[PDB]
Amino acid sequence: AKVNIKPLEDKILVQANEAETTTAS
Repeated sequence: AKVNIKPLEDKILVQANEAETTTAS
């Protein structure tokens, strides 16, 4: 699931997010 499903993509993204995830949370 999300886990193995882009586990880093959520760790390398959150970065460009600042802590959000994708957009304004």
